[PDB]
Amino acid sequence: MASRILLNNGAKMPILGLGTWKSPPGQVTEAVKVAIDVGYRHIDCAHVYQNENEVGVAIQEKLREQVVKREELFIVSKLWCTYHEKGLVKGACQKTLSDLKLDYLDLYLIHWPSGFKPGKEFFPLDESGNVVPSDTNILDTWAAMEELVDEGLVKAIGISNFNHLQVEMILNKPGLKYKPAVNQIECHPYLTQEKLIQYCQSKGIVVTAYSPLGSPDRPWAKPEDPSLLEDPRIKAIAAKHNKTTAQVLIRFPMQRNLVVIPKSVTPERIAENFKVFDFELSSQDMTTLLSYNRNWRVCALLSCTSHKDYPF
Ligand SMILES: NC(=O)c1ccc[n+]([C@@H]2O[C@H](COP(=O)([O-])OP(=O)(O)OC[C@H]3O[C@@H](n4cnc5c(N)ncnc54)[C@H](OP(=O)(O)O)[C@@H]3O)[C@@H](O)[C@H]2O)c1
Ligand SMILES: O=C(O)COc1cc(Cl)ccc1C(=O)NCc1ccc(Br)cc1F
Ligand SMILES: [Br-]
Repeated sequence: MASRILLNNGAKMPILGLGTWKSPPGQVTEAVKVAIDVGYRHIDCAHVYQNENEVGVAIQEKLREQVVKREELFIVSKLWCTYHEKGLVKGACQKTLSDLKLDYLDLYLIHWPSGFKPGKEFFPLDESGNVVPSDTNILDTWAAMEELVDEGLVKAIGISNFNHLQVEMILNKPGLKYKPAVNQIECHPYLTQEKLIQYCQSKGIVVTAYSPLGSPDRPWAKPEDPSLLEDPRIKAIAAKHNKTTAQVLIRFPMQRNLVVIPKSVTPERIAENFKVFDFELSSQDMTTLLSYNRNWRVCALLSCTSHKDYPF
């Protein structure tokens, strides 16, 4: 399989990247070093993950060692919800750059459509537990993102967790200067996203699938929840191909023309997860995996559901 996908900014993006949410700060430097050593060239980051400094140590060491050139890496981060304000976006991007110890990002995303009240807290709450919004809107935040391209801080801009109507709002923005390059959304066999993916792809927006393994380490996991990695139907497809279930789960979005960003801090799994370019799922396998959709979401959050721009 070709390793990169062409974006609508003219740059190429590796279809496989390393996720870093929940990667402990004392483990993520080694995780990223191992990832780069075994072939990863795309790292998915975010300020809210609280580990960008440690990710950056790894990137910098591998650049210093000349394992890779900067041009060969594709580093992604995301603007957190408490920084949607005009006067805060550049500094948020710059903090991420300094933590990652980069002078540009390959891709910078609006992490969620919703803006929250600025301050120290990532989820500012009222006394009844509702998130405190910002009266910022997605269009003005987008204009701020466009500024970052024009200042040389980022090569591409995009969105994350935007629903169909919100993507459309951006595409219809008066005076739109740069289209979003990417919409990064949850996607796996239990949340197959056919409608949003077709919409975005039809508009030339590349979709990145997050939580492709079903985020078994998500902090809110409950006993009852479905488990992709343990689903005997998916294990059977893996066995047929002499691959792991995780490998099937990673190859699946690749064959849908998606980018995919599985997270691991386990060196053996980091390497396993990369060994997905030498086998093919059949069309029948693909349709079978699609058939498992149950509209089940890892990522949703009750405290934010009354925000005007909550996407789900
Ligand atoms: N834009 C957004 O709003 C958003 C939201 C969610 C996620 N993301 C991004 O997407 C990335 C991936 O999603 P995720 O972290 O939610 O979950 P995920 O990648 O679906 O699953 C990660 C979990 O799977 C385990 N795992 C990894 N490889 C495995 C393998 N080969 N066999 C068995 N278990 C394996 C990991 O364990 P170990 O680490 O212990 O090996 C970890 O517990 C995130 O890290 C983040 O970068 C973005
Ligand atoms: O958002 C992510 O990337 C992964 O999930 C989280 C990560 C961290 Cl470090 C903290 C919290 C989350 C988390 O709770 N994410 C879910 C979330 C967030 C905001 C909104 Br508007 C809706 C929503 F569903
Ligand atoms: Br939101």
